[PDB]
Amino acid sequence: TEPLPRIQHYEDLGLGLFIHWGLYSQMAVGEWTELIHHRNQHDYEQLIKTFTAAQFDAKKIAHAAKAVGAKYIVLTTKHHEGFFLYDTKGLSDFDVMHAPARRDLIAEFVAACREEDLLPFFYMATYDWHTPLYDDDFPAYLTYLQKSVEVLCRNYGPVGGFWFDGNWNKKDADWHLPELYGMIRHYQPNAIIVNNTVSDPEIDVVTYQRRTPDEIYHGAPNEKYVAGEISITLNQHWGIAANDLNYKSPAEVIETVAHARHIGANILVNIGLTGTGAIPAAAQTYMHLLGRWTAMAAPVLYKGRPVPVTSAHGTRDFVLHTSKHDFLCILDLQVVGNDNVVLGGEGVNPRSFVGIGQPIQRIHWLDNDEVLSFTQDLDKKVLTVDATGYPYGSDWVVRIAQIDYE
Amino acid sequence: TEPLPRIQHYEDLGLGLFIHWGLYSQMAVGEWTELIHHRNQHDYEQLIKTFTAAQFDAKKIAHAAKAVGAKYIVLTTKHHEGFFLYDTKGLSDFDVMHAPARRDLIAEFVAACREEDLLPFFYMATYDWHTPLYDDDFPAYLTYLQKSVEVLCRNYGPVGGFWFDGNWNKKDADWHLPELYGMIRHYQPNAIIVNNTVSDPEIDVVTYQRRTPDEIYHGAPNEKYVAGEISITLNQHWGIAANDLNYKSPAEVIETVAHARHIGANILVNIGLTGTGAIPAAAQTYMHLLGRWTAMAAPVLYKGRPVPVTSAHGTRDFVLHTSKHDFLCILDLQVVGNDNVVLGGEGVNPRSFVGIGQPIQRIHWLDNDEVLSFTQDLDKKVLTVDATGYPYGSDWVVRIAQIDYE
Amino acid sequence: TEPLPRIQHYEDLGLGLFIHWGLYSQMAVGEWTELIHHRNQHDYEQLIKTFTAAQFDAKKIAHAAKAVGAKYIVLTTKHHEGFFLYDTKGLSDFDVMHAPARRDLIAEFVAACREEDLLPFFYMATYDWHTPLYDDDFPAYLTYLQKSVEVLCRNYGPVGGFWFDGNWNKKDADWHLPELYGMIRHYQPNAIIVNNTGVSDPEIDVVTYQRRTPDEIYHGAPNEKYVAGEISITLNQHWGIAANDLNYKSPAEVIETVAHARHIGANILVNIGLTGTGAIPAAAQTYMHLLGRWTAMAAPVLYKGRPVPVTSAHGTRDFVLHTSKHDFLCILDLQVVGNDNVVLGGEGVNPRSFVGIGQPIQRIHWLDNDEVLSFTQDLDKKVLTVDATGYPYGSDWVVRIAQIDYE
Amino acid sequence: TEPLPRIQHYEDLGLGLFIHWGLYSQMAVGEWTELIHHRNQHDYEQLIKTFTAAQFDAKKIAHAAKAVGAKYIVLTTKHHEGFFLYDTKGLSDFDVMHAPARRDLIAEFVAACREEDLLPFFYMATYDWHTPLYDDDFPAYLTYLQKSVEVLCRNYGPVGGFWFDGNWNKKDADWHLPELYGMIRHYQPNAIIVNNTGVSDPEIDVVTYQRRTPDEIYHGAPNEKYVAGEISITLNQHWGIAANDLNYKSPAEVIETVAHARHIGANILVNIGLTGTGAIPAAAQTYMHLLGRWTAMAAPVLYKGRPVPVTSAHGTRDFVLHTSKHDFLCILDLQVVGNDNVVLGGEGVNPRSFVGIGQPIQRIHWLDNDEVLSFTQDLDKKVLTVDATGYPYGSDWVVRIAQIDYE
Repeated sequence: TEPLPRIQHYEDLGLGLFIHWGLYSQMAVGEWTELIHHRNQHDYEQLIKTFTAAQFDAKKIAHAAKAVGAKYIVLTTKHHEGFFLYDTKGLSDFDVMHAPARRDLIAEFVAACREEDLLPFFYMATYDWHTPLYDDDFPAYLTYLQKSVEVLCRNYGPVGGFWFDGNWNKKDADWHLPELYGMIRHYQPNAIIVNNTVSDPEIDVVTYQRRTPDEIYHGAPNEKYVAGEISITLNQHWGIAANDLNYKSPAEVIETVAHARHIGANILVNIGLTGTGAIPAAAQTYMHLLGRWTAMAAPVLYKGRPVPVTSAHGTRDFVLHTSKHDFLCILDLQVVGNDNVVLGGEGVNPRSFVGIGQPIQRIHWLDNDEVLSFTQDLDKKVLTVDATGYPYGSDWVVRIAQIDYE
Repeated sequence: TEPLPRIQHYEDLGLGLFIHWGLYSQMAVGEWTELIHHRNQHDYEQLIKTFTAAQFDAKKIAHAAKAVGAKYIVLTTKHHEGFFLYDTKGLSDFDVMHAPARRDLIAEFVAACREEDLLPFFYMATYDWHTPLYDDDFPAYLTYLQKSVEVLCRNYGPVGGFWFDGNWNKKDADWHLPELYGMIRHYQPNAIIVNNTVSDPEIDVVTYQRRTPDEIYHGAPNEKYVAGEISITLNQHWGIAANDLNYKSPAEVIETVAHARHIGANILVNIGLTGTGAIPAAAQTYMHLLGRWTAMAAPVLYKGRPVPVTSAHGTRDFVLHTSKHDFLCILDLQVVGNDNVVLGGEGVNPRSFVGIGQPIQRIHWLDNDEVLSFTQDLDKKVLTVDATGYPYGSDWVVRIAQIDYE
Repeated sequence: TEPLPRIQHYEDLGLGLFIHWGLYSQMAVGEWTELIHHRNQHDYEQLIKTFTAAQFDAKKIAHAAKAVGAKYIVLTTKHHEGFFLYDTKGLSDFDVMHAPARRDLIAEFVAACREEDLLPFFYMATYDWHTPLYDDDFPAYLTYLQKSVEVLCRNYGPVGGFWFDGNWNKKDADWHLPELYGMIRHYQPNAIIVNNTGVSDPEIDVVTYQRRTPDEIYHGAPNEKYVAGEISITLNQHWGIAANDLNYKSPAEVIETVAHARHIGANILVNIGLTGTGAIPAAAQTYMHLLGRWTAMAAPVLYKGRPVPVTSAHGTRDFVLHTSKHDFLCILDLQVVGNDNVVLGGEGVNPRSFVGIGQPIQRIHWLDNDEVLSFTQDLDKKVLTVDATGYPYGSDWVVRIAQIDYE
Repeated sequence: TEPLPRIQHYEDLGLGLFIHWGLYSQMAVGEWTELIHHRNQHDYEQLIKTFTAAQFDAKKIAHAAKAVGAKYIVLTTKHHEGFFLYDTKGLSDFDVMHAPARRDLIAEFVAACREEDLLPFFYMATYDWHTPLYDDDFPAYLTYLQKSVEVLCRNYGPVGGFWFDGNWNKKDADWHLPELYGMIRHYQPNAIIVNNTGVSDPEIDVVTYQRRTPDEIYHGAPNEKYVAGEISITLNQHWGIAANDLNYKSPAEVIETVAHARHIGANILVNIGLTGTGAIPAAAQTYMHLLGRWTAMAAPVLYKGRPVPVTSAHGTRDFVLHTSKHDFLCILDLQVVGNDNVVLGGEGVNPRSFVGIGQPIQRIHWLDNDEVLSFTQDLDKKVLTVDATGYPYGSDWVVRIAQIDYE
C-alpha cells in the first residue's frame, strides 16, 4: 500500500539530529553508566542536585540541527536512568522541576524546533532503572510509562513524534502497546511513533542497523506501510564520553547518511551534550562537515527515493529518484591533478547503471554544475557516465550527478 | 652507528605539528592551487594585497602545539607559490613586509616556540613557482634559494631545523646541497636538516609514507645515522580546503601517531590555517582528541623505541622500549559492558608477544592503573596478557600497558 | 531437549558424500539442463536409451566414500528430470529397468554401503518435470511421489535416510508431509529425514544449509524436538557433472569447510557428479584423495568432536572440538617451517590462545606427527596459550589439529 | 626497445609446463628435503639406487603438455640435490646412467618435445648440495657447472632454453656469467636464457617472478635490451611432489593467474611434481585437464595477445589483450545464467566498461559460444561498454573472453 501522509512527510525529513542529555552527562562516562558501572542508585540520583542546565540553549540545539541539514530532532526526555527533563506534573520527584534548573527543557525544546521549522521528537526509555515498579510491578510500571508519555502528549501542543527504547529488555512481556499508542493517537494523531527493537499496528517506523545492506522492509503487501530509520553516534557512546577518542571519520558519517537514503530509510546522527547542556565542540565539527554535504545534496536528500536502478559490478554507486529527476550517487572518486601531478581522478571514469529506459538530455554534478558525458542503450536500459574526479581542493565523499530528461 | 646528539634529541621530540599557511590559504582550495588550477600568476600573486595575518597569533599556535603533546612545529616559511612569510631583507618584494600584515611572522613564530619550549622548524619549498629563475636560470635560482635560507639561518637565533620540499621536481639536477647544507651548518650547527623525497651527508632525517609497514632504515652500517619522519594531514589537502570533507577519523590519527613510534619515526600532524592565519575549528577538534591520547601516552611517546618483540598472529599490537620499561601498545580493543549488556570487551582477551625473556613483576594500563594478569614462557620468550577491555565510557583506540621488571 | 538416538548417530557421521547421477549426466551441462536450457522433453527423455550404467560400480564408489572418510552417501534416486535409478515396480516406465542398464542401481548401492559400514541415503526430488501430474493434478502427483518413496522404504531393507528437495517450488501448497513422513516412519522408523527448504514438519530430523555457510546452527525451539544441521558443498558451481565448469573451489577451502561444519555443530555433504555412465570423474577423485588424507588425520575428532564454549584469541580463526576424553585445538593459517637461510613463514614462536579451558593439561600434541607443543595456562581465567609450530617442510594440512591430554 | 625475434617467439609461447622430478620425488616431502630436513647426505643419496624411472614416459608427458596448451616444458635436469637426469659423460657418478634407470631422460624428453612441437627447456640448479667444490673451490665449481651445461648444449640438438636457479645463494660472488652464457650462445644461439634471482647479465632474455604476482613487468632500462618476464605457480606449496601438502590452489586461481600473466606481459609456468618413478600424479592431471579446457577456448588470444593501454572500469578486474587483427576483453567475476524462476546470479544486464578504444567496432562475441554482445562506444573519450552476459547454465570459464571485430 501507499504510506500514510505523516509517514510520507517523515520520509521527506531524511536526516534527524539525536541529542543525548541526562544526569549521566555530568559524569562524561556514557549514558549507561549507572548500570554498567554498578553505581549506588541513591548516590547516582544525587546528580539531580547539580543539574543546572546552565549552558542549555534550545535555540543553539535547533540551530545546530538546521546547519547540519536535519529536519527533526530527537531529544532524550527520559533515559534508562529514569530522570525526566520535563515537568511530570506530580508523577515523579525525579524531574527537572526538582533540580536547580527549574525549567521545562522539553517546552524550550519544542519552541526552538518550531521556530526553525523542525519537528520535535521525544525519546522515551521504556526500560527504567529509577522506579521500583519496573521490576516489582510491571503492570503498574506500564501505567507509569504511559502517564509519562501522556504528559508529553498533552502539555506541549503538536509533537512530531515519539521514539521508544527498551522493550527489548523484556522480549516476552505484554507491553500494552494498543493502549499506549492508542493514547498517543488520541492526543497526537499525526505524531510519528518509532519503536527501537512491527510490534503494533500503530508503529510508523522501524529501526535498523546502519550496516543493513539491502532496501528496508516496508510491511506485507496488504498491510500498513512502515518507514525505516538508521542511527549513528560519532564515537562509541551516545551520552558524552570524555575519554572515548574513537570517533568515526566525517567521511564515514557522510557515507552512512547517503546509505540510509539508498536503502529507503531516514538517519539520526547523535550528539551527547555536556552535563550542563552544551553542544561539545567536537560535535560542532561533524555538524559543519556533514552540513556542507547536506547543503550540496539538498535537491535529492529529502525527496529522493530508492528506485530499481542498479550500479555496475564492483561499484558502490546508487540512484535516487524524485518526480522530476534521477540522481547518481557516486562513491570512490579521487581528486584530479595535472599531467605531471597525478592525484588519481584524472582518467576517464565510466560508471554504469541499469534500469534507465528514458532518453536523457543532460547530466551535471550538483557541487559545481559540470556537465558530464554519457551514453545510453535504451533497449537494455544502460547508462554510462564519465564520472569526472574532484576539482583539486575539494572532496565530497559522495558526489551527486543530477539527470535531466528530454 | 650512534645518532649524533641533535638527532637523538630529535627522535625524543616524537610528535610535531605541521602548519601550512600562505596566500593559497585565502582561496581555501588547497596549497597547490596556483599550478593545478592553471591560475594566472599575476592575478594569483595579487593575494599579497589581502594578506593581513589579522588572526595569526603565534602564542596561541604554540600553546595548541604544546597541548596536543607536540615538541616541535614545522611552519611553511615559503611554499611552491613562492611567497615568503618573513622579511627577506631585499631578496624579494614577494614577502610579508610588502603585504598589509607588515610583520615578520617567522620572528613571532620562533619567539612563541621558545616561550613554550618547542623547537621551531622552517619548511622551505625548493620547487618555486614565483621566480622565473626556477625554470629559466637554475644556477641563479639555487643562489636565490640559498640566500632565502641564509636569512633564516642568521636573523632569528638558534633554529630547531629545516624542512626542504621539492628536489623531486628535478630528480636529475645538481642541487648543490654540499653548499646549501654547509651554509646551514656554519650558522646553525645544531639544526635538524630534513629533505622530503640520503641526498647529502648533512641530512639528519629522511621522510617516509605513513603506511610504511616495517621499521625504517637508519643508513648503511658504517655511515651516519639518519632519523625518519612520517606526515599526516587531516583531509586530502595540506593547505586549508573548505570543500574537502574527506577527513580521516581521529582514531586513524591516533593509530598513525602510534605507528610512527612503532617503526622508529617521528610524526608530523598537519593543519592548514585560514587565510588570516587562524587555526580552523575542525583542526582544534583533532588536536583536542589527539592531545588526550598523547597526555596518557607521555611515559612512552617520547622515549619509546622499537624493539625486536613481535605480536601474536592476527593482531596489530606492538612493543615500545624505554631504558626502564617495556610498553605494550594494544589495538582493536572493545568496550566492556555487563552480562546483560554486551559491548564486545568482556571476555578474557589473551594478547601475546614474542621476544620478552625477563621475568616480569607487574603490568598495568596507563589510562587507569589497572593491573593485568599475564603468563610467561621465558625459554621461548612468550608473554600473554589478559588485555581487559575499555571501562564503559572510554575508548583510547591504542591502549598502553606498562611492564615493570623484577 | 537432547537429540534422539538416530540423530545423535547422524551427528557422529560427520561427513557424507553426495552423489548426483541421472540422465543429465550424459550431457555434462549440469543437472537442471532439461529446464534451464528449454530442452524438448521427448528428445531429452530419449537419453534413457543410452543409459547403460556401464561404468557404475557401487562397490568402488562405497570404497571411495569410505576412503574419503565419509560415513554416509546421499545418492540421487530421482532428480527433477524425473528418471528413477531404481526399479519402481511398475510405477513408471522412466526408470533404470527400462534402460539398457537393466539393473536396480539402488539395490547395488545399498548392498555396497552395508558392506563398507556406510549408511545409504536416498535423495528424492519433489519438484518433478517428467510427470504432467505435477502441474495438472497435484494431489495425484503427491500420491505418485509418496508411492515412489514407499518403494524405497519397502524393497531395500533398513535405510539410513531420505533427502527431499523441491517443496520450495510450490511454497504455498500443502505437500501432505504428515502422510509422506508418517509412511516413512512406519516402514523405516530409524531413517533420518531431511527436507531441503532453500522445520517443515515434526518428523524432520535435519535442517539444511545449501551453498551458504552460516555462523550457527538452529537445533529447534528450546522445548521442541532437537534437529541436526547439515551443510552441502559441491566442488564447482554445479551438482551434476559439468564439463566446462572450470570454477572449482580449492581443496583447501573444502577442508576448511569440513572443519567449519564441525565447529558449528553440523554435518557436511561433499558432492560429486558422476559421468553419464556412472564413473567418478577424475577431478572428483582428486578432491576425494586430498580430503581423505585430511579426514584420516582428523579421525580422532572428526566424528565424535562437538562444539564447546572455548573461544580463540583475537585475530585467529582457530577453534576447539570436544570429545569425552580430549579437547582438540583446530588451528588455521599456519605456515611451513624452513631454516635460517630458507624462511617459508612458520619458523618463529607462534602463540595461539584459547579461553575456556579450566583443567590442568598434561600434554598437547599435533595429530599429524605427534610433536609435543609447549604451552602455558592461567587456570583462574581459563587461558591456554600454545606455541603452534609450523608445518614440517613438505606438508601442509590447512587445518592442523592438536590433541590435549588432561592430568 | 622491442624484443629481439627469439624473445618475441618466447612471448608467443605464453604458457609453459614446469616439471620437478629428482631423487627427492621418491620421498614426496618436497624438493628441498635433503637440506631443510637436515638429512645425512650419504643416506639421502642412496635414493639413486632406486631411481628406476619405471613410469617416466616422455611422450605421454609431452602429449599432456600439448593438451594443456603449453608451448614449452621446463624440466629439472639437476636440482639442488645435485643429481643429473642425463648422461654427464664422465662429469659425475651422480647421474641417471649410474641409476637402474640407465636411460638418458633428457634425450627422451627433447625427442618427445620435438614430436609435439614443444620447446624443451632445461632447468639447472646453480646452488648445488652434492659437489664439495661448491664451498671448497668455487672457481672449480663454476667449471663443473659450466661443463654440465655444455653437455646439455652439445648432445641434444637445438634447445629451447635454460632456466638457472641458485645464484641468490651467493649474492656477492662472481658467477662468470659472460663466460657461461657466452658458451650457451656459441652452441645454442637461439636458446632463451632465464636466470631466477628472487638483469644479472646482458645475455639474459627473461626475468622471473617466482611465487609472487606483481601488477607490472620490468622489461629492462629504456635504452637497453628488452627482457621478457615469466611468472611461476605451483599447484600447492611445494614444487617437488609433496604427498601431505593438501594446500592446493583452486583451478580457478590457476586460470586467473594464467590470464593475469598475459595481462601484465609475461609468460607463465605451471608446475607439476612427478612421482618418484616419473609419473604425472593424478592431482596434477586434474589441474591440467581443467586448465586445458580454458587454454583451448582462449587459443585465439593466449599466444599472440599483448598488453595494450586500455584499462577497465572502476571495481572490475577485467582487462584487454591486443592482437594485430583484434582486441579481446578478458572478463572476470561473471556468474551463471538461470531462468526467471531459477536465479543463479548472471541474468541481469552487466555493463563492463573499458577506456582506450578509439576505433568504431563492428561485432563483439564470446569465444566460448559465439554469442554476440551488445555494446556502446564514446569514440571521443574512448569508452567501450559491453553487456557481458553470464555463463550458459552448465559452464563457468572463470575468465571469459570476448573478441572485438573492427570496422
